[PDB]
Amino acid sequence: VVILPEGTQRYVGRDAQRLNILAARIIAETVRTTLGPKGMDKMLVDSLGDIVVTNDCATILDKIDLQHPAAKMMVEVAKTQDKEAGDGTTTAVVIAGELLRKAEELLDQNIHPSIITKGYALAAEKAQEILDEIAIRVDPDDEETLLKIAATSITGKNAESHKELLAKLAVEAVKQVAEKKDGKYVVDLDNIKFEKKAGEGVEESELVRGVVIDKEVVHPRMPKRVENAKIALINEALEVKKTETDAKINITSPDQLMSFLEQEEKMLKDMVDHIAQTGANVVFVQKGIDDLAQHYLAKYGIMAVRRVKKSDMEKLAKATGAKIVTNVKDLTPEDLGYAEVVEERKLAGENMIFVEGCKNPKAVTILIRGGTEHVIDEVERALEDAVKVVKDVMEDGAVLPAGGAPEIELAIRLDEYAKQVGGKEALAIENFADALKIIPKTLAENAGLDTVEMLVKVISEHKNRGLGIGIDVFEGKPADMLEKGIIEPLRVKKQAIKSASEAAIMILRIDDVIAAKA
Amino acid sequence: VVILPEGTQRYVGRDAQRLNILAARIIAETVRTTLGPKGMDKMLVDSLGDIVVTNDCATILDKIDLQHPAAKMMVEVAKTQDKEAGDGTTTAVVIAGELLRKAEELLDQNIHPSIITKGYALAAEKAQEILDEIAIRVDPDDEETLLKIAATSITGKNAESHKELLAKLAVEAVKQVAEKKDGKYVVDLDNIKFEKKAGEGVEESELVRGVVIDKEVVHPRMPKRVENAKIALINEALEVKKTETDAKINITSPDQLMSFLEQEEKMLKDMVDHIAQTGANVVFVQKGIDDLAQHYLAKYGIMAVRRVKKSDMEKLAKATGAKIVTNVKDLTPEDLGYAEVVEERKLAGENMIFVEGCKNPKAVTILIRGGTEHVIDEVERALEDAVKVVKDVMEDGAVLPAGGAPEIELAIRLDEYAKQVGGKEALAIENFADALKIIPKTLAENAGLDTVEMLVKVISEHKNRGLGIGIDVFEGKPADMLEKGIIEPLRVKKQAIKSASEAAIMILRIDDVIAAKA
Amino acid sequence: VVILPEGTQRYVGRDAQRLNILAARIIAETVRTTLGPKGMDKMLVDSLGDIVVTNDCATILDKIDLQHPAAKMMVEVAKTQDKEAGDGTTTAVVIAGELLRKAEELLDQNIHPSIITKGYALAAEKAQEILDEIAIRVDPDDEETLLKIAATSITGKNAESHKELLAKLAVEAVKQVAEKKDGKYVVDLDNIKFEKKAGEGVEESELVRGVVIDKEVVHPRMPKRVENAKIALINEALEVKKTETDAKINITSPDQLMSFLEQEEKMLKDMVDHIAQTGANVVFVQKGIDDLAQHYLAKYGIMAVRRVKKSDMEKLAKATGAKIVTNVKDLTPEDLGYAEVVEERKLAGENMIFVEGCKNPKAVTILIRGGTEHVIDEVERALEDAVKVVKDVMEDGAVLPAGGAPEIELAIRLDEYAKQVGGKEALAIENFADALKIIPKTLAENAGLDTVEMLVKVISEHKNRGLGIGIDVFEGKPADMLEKGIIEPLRVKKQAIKSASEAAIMILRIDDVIAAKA
Repeated sequence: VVILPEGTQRYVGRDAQRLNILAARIIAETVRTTLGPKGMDKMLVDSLGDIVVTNDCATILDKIDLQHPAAKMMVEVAKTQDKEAGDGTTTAVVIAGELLRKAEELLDQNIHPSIITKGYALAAEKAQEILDEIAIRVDPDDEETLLKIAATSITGKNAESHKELLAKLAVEAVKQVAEKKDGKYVVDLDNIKFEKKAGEGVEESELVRGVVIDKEVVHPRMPKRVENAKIALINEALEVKKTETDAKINITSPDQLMSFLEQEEKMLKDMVDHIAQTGANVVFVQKGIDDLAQHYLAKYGIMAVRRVKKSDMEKLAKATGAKIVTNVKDLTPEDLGYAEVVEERKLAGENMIFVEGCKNPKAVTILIRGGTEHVIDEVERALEDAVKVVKDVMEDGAVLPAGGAPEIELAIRLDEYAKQVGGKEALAIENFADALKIIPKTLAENAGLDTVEMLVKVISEHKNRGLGIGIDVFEGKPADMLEKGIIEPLRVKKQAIKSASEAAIMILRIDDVIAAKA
Repeated sequence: VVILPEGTQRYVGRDAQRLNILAARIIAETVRTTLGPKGMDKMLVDSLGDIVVTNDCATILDKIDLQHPAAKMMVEVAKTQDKEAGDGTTTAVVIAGELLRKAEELLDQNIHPSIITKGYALAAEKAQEILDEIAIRVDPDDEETLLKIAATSITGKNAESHKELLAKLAVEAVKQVAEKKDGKYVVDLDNIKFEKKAGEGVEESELVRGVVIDKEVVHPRMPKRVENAKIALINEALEVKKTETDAKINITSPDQLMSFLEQEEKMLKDMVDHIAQTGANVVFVQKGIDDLAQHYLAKYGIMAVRRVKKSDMEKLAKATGAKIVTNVKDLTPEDLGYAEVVEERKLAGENMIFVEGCKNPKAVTILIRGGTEHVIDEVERALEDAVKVVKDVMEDGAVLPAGGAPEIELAIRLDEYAKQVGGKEALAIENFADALKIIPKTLAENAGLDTVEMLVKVISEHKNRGLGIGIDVFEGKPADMLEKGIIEPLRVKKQAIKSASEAAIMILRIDDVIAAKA
Repeated sequence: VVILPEGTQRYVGRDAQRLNILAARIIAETVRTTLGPKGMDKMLVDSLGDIVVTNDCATILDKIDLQHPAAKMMVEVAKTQDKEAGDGTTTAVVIAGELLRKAEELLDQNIHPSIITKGYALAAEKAQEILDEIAIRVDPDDEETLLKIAATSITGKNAESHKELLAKLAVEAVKQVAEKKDGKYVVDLDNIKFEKKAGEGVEESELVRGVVIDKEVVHPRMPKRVENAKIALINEALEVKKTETDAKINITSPDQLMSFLEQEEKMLKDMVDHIAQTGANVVFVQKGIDDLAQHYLAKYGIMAVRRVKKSDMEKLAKATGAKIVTNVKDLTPEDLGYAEVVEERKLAGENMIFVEGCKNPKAVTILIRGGTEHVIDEVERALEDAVKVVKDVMEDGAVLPAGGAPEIELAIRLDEYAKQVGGKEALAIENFADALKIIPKTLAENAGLDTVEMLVKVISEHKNRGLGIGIDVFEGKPADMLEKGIIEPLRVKKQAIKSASEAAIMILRIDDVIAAKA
């Protein structure tokens, strides 16, 4: 009896499970090659012929037009991992896929899904306790470890060629805009700006302790360089003001055509005169600046810039120390900010404004350079991750070794937790534990090593030498990730297991899929 | 650079392996609920609209219009298993599929298919050894075991309602046509005819120590019943014979128009006179019988039948002891066969000839009755299987318990063989051993029993009590198959493992699939 | 100005070279995974749905529907190699592709194709000299090496599971039909029949020192088994013969109807009586057998078979020693052949005739069994190669180590030959030599070993220990092929280089491709 519309597709029970799992697995496989130090990249081309070349899992899954629903749900694991910890986007998706693969073996063994699901929840919760226990507490601002966290982040990416320079820029940037409340640091990444410009190479990238703005000096006669700039920030337009209430001038005598025109000029000259009087020799305005206003500004030798982005005004304030004033009339010397140099400079032929040498900038800019626009964008993506993992360690003074060490550690301990629990749930906990091994595994795989062998050795060596024993892909054998400085924020593992677990459990609970005709 | 025509599709490596294994697995999953005493049936409607209702895996995979290359390969397994042993077609395919499923777990672990293939080959070869060892040597013609074999074969099929009767008919039929040369029996199933007529019920099916031909007595005046029949078998037509070489009569006088007519009449009369003179009272002719010959045959009180199939002539020869004569002229009394009764009877209002009560018939007929055409057709299929297993056991003198017992013994033993082999091969041997457990597992599954627990209890009981321990889908617990009388020919398992394994290995060696545009 | 019709495609110079070379390379990369002991198989499905599963390069390229012209030319390399030496079809193709790839490096360098061509011819000619010198001369009939040859040939193919049995059968078949004229052996492969029936496993395959025919005994009363059979071979139908010249019978009296009828009857009986008179108890007729002749044939207790294939009649003659007679009347006791047993046996339910126990059979049969039809076909193909390499060795008492030893030996030596030639031709000779390394490289690659490292170790070890050093794919290191018994005929390498080089040079001389519209 016709219940559903013609064209509606539907799968139930094993069908639903098999397809959902297979689709999540294929997605995971698709991106496992971006994982690690020998990670490779993808070139994505949308319908508009727009190109994206990247190593970033989240970006990849977000940019690809995915059809299958289970596949789409995997995009959420990467996106969340990304927002929360930066790195580990591939790891989360890869573990999710492997978790579902091991789950199916139990499904085919006729083990009820809720039992599998119960076991996975237990394993996931035990994994968080284990990660907290084995987490290496470090000094929130120890430039040493921070620099290590950064450099690790950048490894395996296009910009790894200059990981030392880039790591330095990121760590420095985070340290500078970091704010300490009471021993605990808090970091707002919005205070770190990334400015991009093709030209030169990635080597020439730099950290400006101030702000770099893609704008020009409004008038030709204004100074193109100011030494110890006294900076005024105004968001209101430097134009003839009109009331909010509707108004119109009623002219009744010829002498008024001039009196009103001179009044509007006077209003405009006073705004500029006021600015000058505060001692400001540099002015950034959010809205526009009329030609007349530009004229007096120049005559005063004051450098001005109009139509500045609200987000830039805010960074300018935080770096220079100036206070954004809404109406010019309220501008006072106390409001002015400072900058060792404010100068218009041409990059790749196009003018820009550098506000550098600020006292104790609370906002900073990393100027990215590179031989190509595509190179430029990927370097930016990598810097975003690097600055985020650095941030993570300053907010949570905890790190972990990489190389698959933590997942190997979890694998070992979860296996014993399974024995304590027993029953069919143990079968689920053990499978969850074995699933964690894809990380160590695909790390080797991507390096071109022998998966079966490497695992045997790493797990063995790990059992003999402890928590820091992971896989050194470059060397092709187990090693102490800690001694080698290959570490990552505790938050990376934690969030990855959380997102991977909850996604897997959700998919596992599905036994009926109903899709309407598109 | 184009190498291949458009419309050509291709899959390499993991893709190829994944698609081939999934197709084979799905085909195996499709036929698995037909397995065992709790097995169910399928209804197949082809393109023309013809309907087939059966439980036979071999018949099912043959009637289905399968597309995928890998699925078509599974058809070969069931088909070969069917020609060789009769029973075990579902079993062979299901093991085939599970074998591939367990293999993919090793493929996903990066174990080289060459290794897996070698290990599987080792387990397969070893399995045949174990089977030959644990096989129960029985008396080739033991009535009791033969009936058990036939009854086990029939149970789980549509005709199980009358398994006792049908098993009886099957065993008796094979015993009657068996040829012992030197202690070794040899059966030609072509000497056992299955005749079907809807009407009555299956309970009315019977064994005729002779033949039943779907033919009528050619002439109305001939006898419809003949007691102690002296049967003649002629294949040449009882009509005016014409030379092989072209010939024509040249009439040159009126007197010849009658002389040639009378000569042809004479020749015809002589054929019949000659037959009558041998003492024959019943005559079976392969070709036609001229109306005049019919007339004279009737005057002699001789019952004749024409256009009898060659296969029917040969069975009549083997049943009655008569000798097929090519030319009437060569017929002598020594060529005549015997029959306690030859008679024309109407089954479902349609006339048929019964040749029964023959001395020591070397060819026999099982007449199948049923309340429907579809029922009779499926009963026929069940009887073909019963006669085949009863046959396997008379040529081989070995049986095995069923209920999953053999596969459980094999799993246990092969698991130990894996250990002495060691290395990666051992991994494959272990997975091959475990694969064999789908039989015991699907038997419980089809019966609605908790697969996980049944399997643990069965393996436990087997290790304690031995070879005969299998699953009893009725008692819903492990039991001694031997004591319950649940046995099957040893050739069933031997062949099943051979076709399943050689098919699995072949599919496992495929890493490239190239299909043209249809 | 239009010269060529629309739809005509054209490529000149580098475009033409690039295209042809890329197509040839891709074809080569397509079959390289089938190379060696770890070689894998392909599944081919044509436009009609027919399925072929092989590892055989010649079969693969022959079944695929290739479009590009250069790719088709590669097919010829494989077919010729297959006809000349059986094994080495992948090697020839893979080397041709590699030769072309290395040559394009010189083309990009602007080295005139004429130079590359000259150099390649020089290297190819020297290669044959080197091969003739390093070839290990052996006893054309030395059983041990012969078995090593056959076994080496079978490894890496689907049937490798039973290489020992199949190697023995192959060697045996070839020895038994080989003909030594004057110390020099000559083998006609037409004397070895490959008969196949699905059922059992490949272990049940065997060698019949006689012939196996897929025919039945014509009459039901004839013997089904003849012990010390005296075999008659007639290729003329046992029927009423007719003149070649047109002829008709003109009947003028009624008594001629029976006289001519009787005359034809006597003609058939005379034929059969004549055959009986020779003492023959088994007769094989190429054409038909009239029913009356069958009747009399059966009365003489003579087993008869009709419609025997011409090629089968010829094998029976060579196996039994019988002489094929055209006209029955010419048959004499001296024409009769012998067989220890001629018997009708059923295989997979189908009747077949076995002619075994023949004196010194000059023709023989290898019966192939197996779990599926696809398995059997692949076994046959593996057997065709095995019997072909065994033949090469008996006809050329020379062999070579495999595992990539000859090609490594050639690379080293040809590299030196380049030095004594010098100049641009020398660049070509060095590239030719370098090209030969894809065999060792692809052997390692198919095993999943590290290609670059294995080449360094193998070449090194080879330089120190000698000719026999090749790659041990299973142990994963260099090894002495000769000691391992891994050898192949000298003809395989020779023909492979000849075809690979003559083909590469031809493609290399093409600077213009003009293809019409199909």
